[PDB]
Amino acid sequence: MISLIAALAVDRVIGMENAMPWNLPADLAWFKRNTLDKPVIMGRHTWESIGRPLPGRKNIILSSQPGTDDRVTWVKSVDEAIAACGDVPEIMVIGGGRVYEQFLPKAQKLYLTHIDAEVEGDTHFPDYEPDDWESVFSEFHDADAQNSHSYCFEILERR
Ligand SMILES: NC(=O)C1=CN([C@@H]2O[C@H](COP(=O)(O)OP(=O)(O)OC[C@H]3O[C@@H](n4cnc5c(N)ncnc54)[C@H](OP(=O)(O)O)[C@@H]3O)[C@@H](O)[C@H]2O)C=CC1
Ligand SMILES: C[C@H]1CCc2nc(N)nc(N)c2C1
Ligand SMILES: [Ca+2]
Ligand SMILES: [Ca+2]
Ligand SMILES: [Ca+2]
Ligand SMILES: [Ca+2]
Ligand SMILES: [Ca+2]
Ligand SMILES: [Ca+2]
Ligand SMILES: [Ca+2]
Ligand SMILES: [Ca+2]
Ligand SMILES: [Ca+2]
Ligand SMILES: [Ca+2]
Ligand SMILES: [Ca+2]
Ligand SMILES: [Ca+2]
Ligand SMILES: [Ca+2]
Ligand SMILES: [Ca+2]
Ligand SMILES: [Ca+2]
Ligand SMILES: [Ca+2]
Ligand SMILES: [Ca+2]
Ligand SMILES: [Cl-]
Ligand SMILES: [Cl-]
Ligand SMILES: [Cl-]
Repeated sequence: MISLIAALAVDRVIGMENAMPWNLPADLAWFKRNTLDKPVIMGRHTWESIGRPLPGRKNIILSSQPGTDDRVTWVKSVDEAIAACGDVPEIMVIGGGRVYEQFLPKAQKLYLTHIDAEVEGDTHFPDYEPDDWESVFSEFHDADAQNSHSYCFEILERR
């Protein structure tokens, strides 16, 4: 079971110059809660951005080139990334944009944080077909002292 997990602002913008330009710690707790104790697959650009392997998660990095860090598992293809996970109840694909595009047809579930933020981006989440996905969880939250925007946690399962 391959899942994609991502945070989308207005117009599916997910990043700008290798950062996620919003202040929303509620998404960080949601991300941690939903990925802990599960293998995480990421692209090289996302890996370089975090700088350290995510604890309590096998970290699988996609790159066409040989790996440069033995603390993580390096892979050269989508199918080799999935194989590297072994038999686990759930695999989490955590970004970035190019990795989401390739894994989307292979995913069975999407965990989306819809952020009410106007952001200029250079990275977008893929344009998934609404008819192919069913929302099975949808929780809206207003902004507060810690979270600068209103947001919604959504779980969609492939029909
Ligand atoms: N909002 C959110 O939810 C998230 C947003 N982001 C954002 O996304 C952006 C980064 O995304 P993006 O620029 O698309 O880059 P990615 O992080 O998706 O990484 C791209 C690199 O991954 C490697 N790769 C991808 N596919 C394959 C493949 N099939 N086989 C072998 N290697 C592959 C390549 O590395 P190589 O060139 O070495 O071959 C490629 O250059 C940043 O702005 C980041 O902040 C990231 C995570 C979450
Ligand atoms: C590096 C982490 C930071 C926060 C985050 N949040 C969600 N909802 N999905 C993700 N893939 C990520 C990537
Ligand atoms: Ca746009
Ligand atoms: Ca600028
Ligand atoms: Ca950032
Ligand atoms: Ca990042
Ligand atoms: Ca950091
Ligand atoms: Ca470490
Ligand atoms: Ca980390
Ligand atoms: Ca490279
Ligand atoms: Ca597997
Ligand atoms: Ca693509
Ligand atoms: Ca909005
Ligand atoms: Ca806002
Ligand atoms: Ca782009
Ligand atoms: Ca869409
Ligand atoms: Ca439709
Ligand atoms: Ca809502
Ligand atoms: Ca369904
Ligand atoms: Cl952590
Ligand atoms: Cl807004
Ligand atoms: Cl808002």
